[PDB]
Amino acid sequence: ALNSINTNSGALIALQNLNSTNAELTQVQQRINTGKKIGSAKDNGAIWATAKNQ
Amino acid sequence: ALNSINTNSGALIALQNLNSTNAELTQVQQRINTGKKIGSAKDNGAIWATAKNQ
Repeated sequence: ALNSINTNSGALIALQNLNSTNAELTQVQQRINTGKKIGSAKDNGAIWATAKNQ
Repeated sequence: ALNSINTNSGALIALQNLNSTNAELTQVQQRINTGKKIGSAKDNGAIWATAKNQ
């Protein structure tokens, strides 16, 4: 509703945006820790496989 | 009658109108308490059932 006490749709959207920021922060921490932008097959499978074979 | 001591038709109508106001007040109290305009199947069965399934 517009003046609801049971549902806070604005808080749900704010939670989604905070989760997006936290996921970006986790990615940057992995890059700082490994020194790699592609550190596993999850980052980019084709380039990861090429680098492994090379 | 017009000047009767046994029957007060005006008091009967006034009682009916007071009962109408009391029923409206009970409905508003339920909305304030639950935070819901449709809080049970008695308020609106189709919309209540849709909201339950969703």
